[PDB]
Amino acid sequence: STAGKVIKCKAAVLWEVKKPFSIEDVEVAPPKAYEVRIKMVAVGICRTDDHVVSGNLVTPLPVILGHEAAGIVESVGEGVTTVKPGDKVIPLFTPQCGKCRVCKNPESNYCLKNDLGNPRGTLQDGTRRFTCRGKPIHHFLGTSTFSQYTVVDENAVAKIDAASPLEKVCLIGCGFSTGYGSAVNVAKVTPGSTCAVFGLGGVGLSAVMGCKAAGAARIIAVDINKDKFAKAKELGATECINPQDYKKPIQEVLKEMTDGGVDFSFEVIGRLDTMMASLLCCHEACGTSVIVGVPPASQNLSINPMLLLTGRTWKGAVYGGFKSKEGIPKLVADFMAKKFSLDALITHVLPFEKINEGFDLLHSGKSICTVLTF
Amino acid sequence: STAGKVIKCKAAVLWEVKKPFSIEDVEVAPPKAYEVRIKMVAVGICRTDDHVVSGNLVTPLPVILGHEAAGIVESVGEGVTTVKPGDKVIPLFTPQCGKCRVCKNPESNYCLKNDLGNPRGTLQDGTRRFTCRGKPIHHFLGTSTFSQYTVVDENAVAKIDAASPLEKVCLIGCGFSTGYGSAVNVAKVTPGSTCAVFGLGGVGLSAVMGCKAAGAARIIAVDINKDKFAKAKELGATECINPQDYKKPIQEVLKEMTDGGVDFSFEVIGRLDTMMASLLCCHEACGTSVIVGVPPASQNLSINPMLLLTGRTWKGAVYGGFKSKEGIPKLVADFMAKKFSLDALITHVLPFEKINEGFDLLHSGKSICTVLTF
Ligand SMILES: [N]C(=O)C1=[C][N+]([C]2O[C]([C]OP(=O)([O-])OP([O])(=O)O[C][C]3O[C](N4[C]=NC5=C4N=[C]N=C5[N])[C]([O])[C]3[O])[C]([O])[C]2[O])=[C][C]=C1N1=[C]C(I)=[C][N]1
Ligand SMILES: NC(=O)c1ccc[n+]([C@@H]2O[C@H](COP(=O)([O-])OP(=O)(O)OC[C@H]3O[C@@H](n4cnc5c(N)ncnc54)[C@H](O)[C@@H]3O)[C@@H](O)[C@H]2O)c1
Ligand SMILES: [Cl-]
Ligand SMILES: [Zn+2]
Ligand SMILES: [Zn+2]
Ligand SMILES: [Zn+2]
Ligand SMILES: [Zn+2]
Repeated sequence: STAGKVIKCKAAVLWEVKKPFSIEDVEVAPPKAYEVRIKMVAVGICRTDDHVVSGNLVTPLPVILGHEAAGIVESVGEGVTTVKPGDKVIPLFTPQCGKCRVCKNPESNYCLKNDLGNPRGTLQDGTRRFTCRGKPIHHFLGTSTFSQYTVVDENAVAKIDAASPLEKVCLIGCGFSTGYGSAVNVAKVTPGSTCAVFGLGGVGLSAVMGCKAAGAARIIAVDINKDKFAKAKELGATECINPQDYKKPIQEVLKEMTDGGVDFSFEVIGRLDTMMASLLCCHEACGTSVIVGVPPASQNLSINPMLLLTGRTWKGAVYGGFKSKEGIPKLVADFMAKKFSLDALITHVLPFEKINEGFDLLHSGKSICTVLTF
Repeated sequence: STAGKVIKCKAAVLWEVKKPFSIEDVEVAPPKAYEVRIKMVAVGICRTDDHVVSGNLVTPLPVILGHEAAGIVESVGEGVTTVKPGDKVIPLFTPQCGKCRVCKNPESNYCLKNDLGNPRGTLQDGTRRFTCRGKPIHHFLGTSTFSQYTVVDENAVAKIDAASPLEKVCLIGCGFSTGYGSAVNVAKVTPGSTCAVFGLGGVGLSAVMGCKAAGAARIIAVDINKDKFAKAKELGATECINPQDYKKPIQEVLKEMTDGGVDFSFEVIGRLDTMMASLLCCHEACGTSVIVGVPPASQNLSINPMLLLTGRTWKGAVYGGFKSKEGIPKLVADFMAKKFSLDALITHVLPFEKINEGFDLLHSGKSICTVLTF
């Protein structure tokens, strides 16, 4: 079959920034001890993959991007015990090693084995498993899912329900868990509260769902693209506003609309201005502002400390606060039990080969979550 | 009786910024409905009072400062149901109107009837009560305690135990509650956690106490004034560090000795550089940084939101997060229950008239909490 042997498959390689994805033939090496080789079934296009392409997120190039996915274990390396071939799995962009200070803390999830802080672009052992034209290709967030087959560390993969529809549940790999957890875990939206969500893509809309689920009484959705309004309202938004319709700065508008400011603001775009407006629109005395969007590299915000002194809370989080390996499978169970649906988010489905077309949809703002099938 | 009549007394008025306080004769008009005229018995010198003197905190001048205090109800206005003459009381720089959005929210205390956000220098009805040489003198934070008599709104005054040593219990009026509550109420320091406290003035030392009461395992006290360490140690600090002894940045020094960073850091000074170090020294994935120090006017920080995205929580609070009308007396009760001691804080006791000498000791750093008696 393929276990123990090198696999030669297709992968979308980014050789340089601001350049189209090149579909190459790569050699995927067999998994070492404590690694799992996965056969991809469905991958979602997260903006963070785009952040690398536009040059806003730095990470070693050439590289195989992708981190929102679902697939089947092709083989496991010696030592692997949490999963076996044929198992349906979801690769996790933030591992859960279970040994570190962070992992052993019940309230934090940014595991110390991540590759976000200082991007080595390798697996946890400091080595790569891809080769294209003889040249070694870097991994992204230790998942590199834009490939027919990838190898990830064991603590970076979760075994999910065998009955899970992979083309739906892959969104739980990032988009959904990130947005839903931001509301539910990170901010911890109280019942009867008012929330404002800035940005309405797959992640932001999921944040709307999580606010709805938290029992928020009012959910104001903000986006400059009005086409997103139908979905937003459908998912729980009590009202949607377009900053371009006003002469006043977005935060004053919200302050006036909510008797002084929302209780929870969510920045789910990744811009300095929306991050500021987001902190500004929540009530000075009892507002919590949560940053979900990923900021452009080495950009700084100028903030007057007095904004926080009155009683505001500013915080950010990766993966919606979910301890990865432990939390994702549970969200899949919730999906199976029909606790929430992912159908409104998936607007486009294309074959992996059309990956570039997928990104064009994101750029045009015509798509929410686009899924690539292998 | 003096009730109904205008009281003529001595008060430390400030006419110009950065000039000595003038002990003059002012006229304290009688309390209007819902107001209380209090006879000051002991006022403490809080660093914020100094901020107005130095120009760091802007407020209308002329003004009678002072807010950390205790006294006896001289007389009450019409409709006053919470206090009666003779009742030992404590004025609150932040009131608890009890009927506003912030007051109805259990997790917040910045009552909308405060005079910090936008200083008017008046009592809640928009008018002044003091006069000096034919001119009206402004109030400060609605309290104005550097006067033998003062008039405060009912919701900005709390009655305490009719046996409380007002010469000590006055620290609960600001300094102690602010620091203590910041650890207990705002950070919500967890048992076995590791904390860092930048600034060992009366408020920092109080935070140390609160960090120990919460059951922190390590309390690293940071200060350039070496003479504070003995007190810090005495109050619970596991170790004291002086930034000047190092050739390396204090934040780095602190991360290196706490395996990545502390769990809860507190900035209890009011400088931007210290507020930055304080944010930087708490673990990037599970650290909560709390701002206690009132920063200088108009100055603001430059931060990379990536500092928050990984898991950090940044918040600030006034009055240690305590809802003034309810928390202050409760605190006194605990003091009355001998649960804590303010003796280690009060380092100098001066007669009201020696007020300028008080601020001199504060500027020299050879004092923690100086009390002025009447
Ligand atoms: N934290 C975490 O974890 C995360 C994050 N993230 C981020 O977030 C963001 C967003 O996402 P998305 O959803 O995917 O995207 P999109 O689709 O693109 O959306 C966007 C939106 O928004 C809007 N806008 C823009 N601009 C504007 C707006 N609104 C308003 N205003 C303005 N100006 C548009 O229209 C649309 O709708 C980003 O940043 C991302 O990145 C994600 C995820 C998660 N992670 C982490 C990771 I290292 C990976 N991932
Ligand atoms: N948030 C509030 O409710 C609230 C309440 C009371 C006071 N405050 C503010 O908290 C701050 C301090 O209060 P305080 O009464 O304890 O003041 P304080 O001046 O007596 O204490 C300042 C301490 O900081 C130390 N310090 C100064 N620069 C330092 C540095 N660069 N590095 C390390 N240590 C340094 C000084 O040696 C001193 O020990 C002030 O801004 C005060 O206005 C805020
Ligand atoms: Cl007047
Ligand atoms: Zn993502
Ligand atoms: Zn870990
Ligand atoms: Zn109020
Ligand atoms: Zn004070």
